[PDB]
Amino acid sequence: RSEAQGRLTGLAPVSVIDIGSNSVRLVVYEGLSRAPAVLFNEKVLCGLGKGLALTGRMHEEGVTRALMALRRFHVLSEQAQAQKLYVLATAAAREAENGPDFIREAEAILGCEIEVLSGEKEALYSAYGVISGFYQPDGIAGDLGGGSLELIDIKDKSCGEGITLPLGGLRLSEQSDGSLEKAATIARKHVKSFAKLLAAGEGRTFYAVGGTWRNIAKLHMEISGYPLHMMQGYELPLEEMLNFLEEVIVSRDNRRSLLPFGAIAMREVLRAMKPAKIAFSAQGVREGYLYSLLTEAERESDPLLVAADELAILRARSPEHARELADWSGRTFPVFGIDETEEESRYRQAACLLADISWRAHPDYRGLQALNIIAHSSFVAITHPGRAYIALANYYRFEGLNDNGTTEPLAAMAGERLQELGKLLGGLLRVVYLFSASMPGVVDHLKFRKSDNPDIDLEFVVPHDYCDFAGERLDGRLQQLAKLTGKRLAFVF
Amino acid sequence: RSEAQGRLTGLAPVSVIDIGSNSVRLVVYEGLSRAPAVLFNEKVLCGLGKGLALTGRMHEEGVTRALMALRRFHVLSEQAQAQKLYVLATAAAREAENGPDFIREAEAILGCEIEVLSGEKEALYSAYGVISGFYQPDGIAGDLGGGSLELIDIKDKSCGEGITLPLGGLRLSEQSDGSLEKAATIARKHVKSFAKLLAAGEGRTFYAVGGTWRNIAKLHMEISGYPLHMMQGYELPLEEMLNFLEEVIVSRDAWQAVSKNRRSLLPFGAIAMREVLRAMKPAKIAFSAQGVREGYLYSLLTEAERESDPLLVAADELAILRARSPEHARELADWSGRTFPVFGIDETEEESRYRQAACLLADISWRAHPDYRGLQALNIIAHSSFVAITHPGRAYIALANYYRFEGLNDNGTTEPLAAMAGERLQELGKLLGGLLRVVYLFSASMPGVVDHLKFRKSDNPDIDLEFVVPHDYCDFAGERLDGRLQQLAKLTGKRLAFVFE
Ligand SMILES: [Cl-]
Ligand SMILES: [Cl-]
Repeated sequence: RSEAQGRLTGLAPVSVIDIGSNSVRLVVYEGLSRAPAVLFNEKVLCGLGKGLALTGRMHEEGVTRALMALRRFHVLSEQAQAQKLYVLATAAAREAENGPDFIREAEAILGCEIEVLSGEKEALYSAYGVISGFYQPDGIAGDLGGGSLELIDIKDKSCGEGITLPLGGLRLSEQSDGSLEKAATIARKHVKSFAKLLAAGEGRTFYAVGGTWRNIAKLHMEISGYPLHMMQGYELPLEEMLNFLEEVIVSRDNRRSLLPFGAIAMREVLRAMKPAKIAFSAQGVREGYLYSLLTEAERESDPLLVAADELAILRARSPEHARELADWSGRTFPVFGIDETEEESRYRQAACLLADISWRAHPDYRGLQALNIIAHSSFVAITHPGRAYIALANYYRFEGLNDNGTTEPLAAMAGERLQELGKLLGGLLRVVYLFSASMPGVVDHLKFRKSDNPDIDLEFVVPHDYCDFAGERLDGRLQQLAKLTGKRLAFVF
Repeated sequence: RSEAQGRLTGLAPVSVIDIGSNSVRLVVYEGLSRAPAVLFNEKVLCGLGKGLALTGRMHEEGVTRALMALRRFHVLSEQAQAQKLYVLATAAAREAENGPDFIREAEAILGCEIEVLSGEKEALYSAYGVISGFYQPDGIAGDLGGGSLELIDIKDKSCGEGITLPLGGLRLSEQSDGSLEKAATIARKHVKSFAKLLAAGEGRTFYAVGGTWRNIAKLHMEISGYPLHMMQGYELPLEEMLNFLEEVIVSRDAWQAVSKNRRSLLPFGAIAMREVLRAMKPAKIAFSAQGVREGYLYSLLTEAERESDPLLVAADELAILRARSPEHARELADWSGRTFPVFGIDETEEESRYRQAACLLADISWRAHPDYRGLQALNIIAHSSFVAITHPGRAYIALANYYRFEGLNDNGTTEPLAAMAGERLQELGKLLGGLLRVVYLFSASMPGVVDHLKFRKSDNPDIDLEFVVPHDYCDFAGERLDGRLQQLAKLTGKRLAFVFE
């Protein structure tokens, strides 16, 4: 039914509809897997939660718009060829007198049962979304929605019991009657009740989830001119964050904005918690829900290495060679005395899996195209410095170990240690490509080792078979490596 | 076997080694097809023709280096899993005293015969290299090797008599004894005896092929600050080209790169080109990265493959490789052509080619983070090895697809490309981006919907065009579709409305 090679095989697309207190959203994924791409996305800001705190009903004008959006989401899901649909709804639908009627009507439109979450499940699925999107997280997640603020402790693949605070942006702005002062008093009082839970987050990371907070992050990126407009893993120290929140709070000198009330919610949490830093999550309840439906093996898999391998499958001349490299660089690094952290090893593996993705690009731009595709991919479980590292390693592999004006800013984001490790990988891959042509079967017969020679640090050993690959070019790229590493290299059969 | 979804299917890779006066090169292509990607690429400078003019023999040091290049290229062609090898050599390869032994050694190393091409076969294959890389070329093609110059008239897919002059850059530098005035005499004499063939090129295009002439183009781009460092389809008017060639000639007494390299062939290539251009007086010079070896493979294609449009073949291949639906990419190419006339656009055949390519390429960056989709589309299209497309046509495609993902506004990213493409192509790219933005909201980038959707005149005097939606698609109606159609209304200055039947 399709010529499409640009689509991962073995995956049937799946639609997830998320009915929230503010937005109603459709996303279609390639499949229910660890790292699928988004095949379609749509969001309508219905405001089902407007007035709910005051009236006990979802906003009727919002009910009308939400139902219209669902009719359209239904036909888009079909047109997008989704074979399964999951629908989630806000806990608000339970606290609304018109909730049951609304859900019934939504179910008739979508032909499908709707999972209406509890505050407990909202907190749980917020935590799963952080767990799924970060490598070894540690701190407290906060998901600010339209009506509620969920807080839950996180450590690696575990979470604590969630708490739910009535401090969502819609609720707080309505209850405060738009008074920033009153909004502060309400936030302060409710946060105060959980001083102990929060106090346990001091010096750890605050994981900030949800639309209003994501909007606070986007605005700070724009005003500070941050070069990578990438929510996932965007991180600020506590003091920079508290400082920017004060500015959001006092932005009188749309007056219908939730941003100040959201700013107050976060400030009151951060004052009770005192985390070292705030890390933003593009992933939330919806992604945490899907995480819970994966298999155990998929939950356990590394979403960065899964996405990097998928890109190799999709773009490399040889996916099999991409994996060879990852293992080979693994064995070689310790021979160059590099003692890498597990985070560093993860990133090197990713870099190797991504090393051949730009091969069809005009030769003058292969390095630059690699750098941009890598930097702009929707990876999770990678820090911004880690993105810089993987982009750099692959740029350096094409354009040499020299720094220039296009490497500078990535070098500044990576920091010195990751920049150096990147040069080393780029240097190592260049010597290897002269034997491999980016195809398998060759690289496992190449190796560095120690010398008995007092006047040689490492020896590069090639089979006598591969002597016709050898010459002036190898010796050039081998001398560049020796220069970089400060080690006397030697070639042998 | 392999998991590789990023290899075009049904293609055996093909290697071509070519042995020239100045270098030996290996290229591995994905396969023998109209627009295949380059799997592998390597060039070693050998200087085989150094001294050959005077001595009648190639240097031992050049022969030694070329043979080591070929031993390496042998194992690389196999490692790349190529299923066929072609080896082409210059006429001088055999005419050299020590050539027959070299050819024999090289054939042993490679396990394969070497086609030693006459100056006339090179002339013809250079023509086919130009024919294959340009849309309806019209002028004279010139290929400057180290030993000889070829000249051949090109008219669309047809071509004239191929001639050869002993005006290679290395040869001319040696026969002149390094004297630029003497070189001008040797070149004017040889070109003067083909004044009639060249006078026929007046007002047409000179297609410049070969290593040294390519380096003249790169230097001009480098010194001029030209933003798209893309050789194929790079084009200069006569008066600018002649000015630059004059600076190249007098370069010894900025610019410090070539002024210091006293062993450079560029001043002599600049002399040879000047004398051709004075005898010819073309409107413009267009450079070709394609030459003898591409024109040679082009001759082994089927007649259907040769007549197929390589820009469109490559755009479709990228849709096959990358798009959510290649079938839909093609629906878009069809649908938009039938919609333009409703908006009062009468497009030229070239403009239509490009629009089609833009549609086939619109979805190649769908996996990119949504903030970077437009920018990624723009960069992939700019950095891709398309042929039969001009630099303004490149800008069109990139802009069209940038607007599609990013909205119809201009910014510092679109200014350089808009400048290159010009106001007509820019506004056609905006129109296409605006139209693609609306239909996406019905299609979800998948097939079966868009052909049922049409624009037409409205009987309402307050609406100029209505977008007609069959009742089958009534539930696609929404808030998001309304905003996008109004962006198109503001763009086109026509009042638009949906009609959901
Ligand atoms: Cl879009
Ligand atoms: Cl939109």
